[PDB]
Amino acid sequence: SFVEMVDNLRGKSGQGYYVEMTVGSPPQTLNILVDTGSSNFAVGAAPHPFLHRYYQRQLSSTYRDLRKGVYVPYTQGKWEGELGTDLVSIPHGPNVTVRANIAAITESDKFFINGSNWEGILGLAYAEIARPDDSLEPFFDSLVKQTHVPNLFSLQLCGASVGGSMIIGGIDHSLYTGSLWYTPIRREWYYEVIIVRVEINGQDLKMDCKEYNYDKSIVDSGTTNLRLPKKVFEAAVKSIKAASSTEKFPDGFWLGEQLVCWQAGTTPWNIFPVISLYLMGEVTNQSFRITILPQQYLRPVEDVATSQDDCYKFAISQSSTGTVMGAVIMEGFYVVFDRARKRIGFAVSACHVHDEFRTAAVEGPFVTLDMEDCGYN
Ligand SMILES: CC(C)c1cccc(CNC[C@@H](O)[C@@H]2C[C@H](C)CCCCCN([C@H](C)c3ccccc3)C(=O)c3cc(cc(-c4ncco4)c3)C(=O)N2)c1
Repeated sequence: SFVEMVDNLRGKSGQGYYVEMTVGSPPQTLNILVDTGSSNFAVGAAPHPFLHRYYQRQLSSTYRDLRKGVYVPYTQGKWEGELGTDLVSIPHGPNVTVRANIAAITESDKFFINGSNWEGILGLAYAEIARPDDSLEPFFDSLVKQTHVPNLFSLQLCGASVGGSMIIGGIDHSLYTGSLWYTPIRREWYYEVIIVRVEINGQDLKMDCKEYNYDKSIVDSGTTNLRLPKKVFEAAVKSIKAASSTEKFPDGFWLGEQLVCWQAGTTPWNIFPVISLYLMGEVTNQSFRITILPQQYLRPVEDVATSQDDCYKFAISQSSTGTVMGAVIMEGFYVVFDRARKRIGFAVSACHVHDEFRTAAVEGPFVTLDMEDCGYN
């Protein structure tokens, strides 16, 4: 019955992927950003310049006040609000209704985005990182406990306005090609994984693989960029610069501060390399790789001029909180968050970006010794 959930995600380019939900009785419709990088379900519940609608607790007969405050600081953006519960449904999801914890956002700082068309956030990660503490049951945990929905979901993010699918409770085989390759969920807090090798245009970065996961590596649909620890970021940028030295870019471009433009249809995709991330596999000494095309880490933007030039932003950036496999990574793939079996699957997405001669890939098996040494402690 998954066909009803295909194409249930929308968004504007670079503004966040959202799914439609209803909260309260009678149902109040809101668009909710899907975020595997956090664990709180929160909705705007008071006027805001960027909000065109919000949750009105007074109009819901099933609203229950929890008489407790809450605040969530993200890497970018934060909000505070009032905790409570209410009935929640997903129109283009399973035909169920669950009583879920809801953070009623009353105040926020650089969280909501003008024109994004979403009014809340669905944190799909685990209770361990929920605010104020791990006793606040996340939405998906409530869903699984109260209904017969199986304990897994899958995400197909289709980049550029944007679209995709969140298959709640299963895998839709029509959404991917080839085989699914699985990596263990190292620990149930973020969707933490272990990267065991990195190659750029087939050239090994030859770093101690712990550097790739310092201090963690997560799969995060709530972040655009591939974010890399300082040491890995510098090595990656050095290698990407060398492959594209044919042309010149301001240094601010490599910091994500400036755009680069080319005459429409003349973007030199061939001079930008592919990046392969090797992930720990399911059997001893076995890994697999996912390969990223430059079309994924060079995001198209709006030409600030009155021209038809193709302009792009560099979407690999430095991190101090470990690797973040954001939308830049996820958009190429069908990603299965198999919570029941504590693993994450990757397969080539049916809505992958096309290069004229190269293709994003998920390939295995590979042999990799001592993969456990790559996890940081
Ligand atoms: C709450 C706890 C558990 C926690 C604390 C710190 C970090 C984390 C890890 N996950 C963070 C996410 O939850 C967290 C979720 C976020 C508020 C959702 C709403 C805004 C989305 C913004 N957006 C756009 C609109 C977008 C577009 C398409 C898809 C996705 C996003 C980004 O691209 C973006 C998001 C975050 C950080 C950066 C960033 N670029 C460099 C440094 O920062 C960029 C962020 O912070 N996104 C969790």
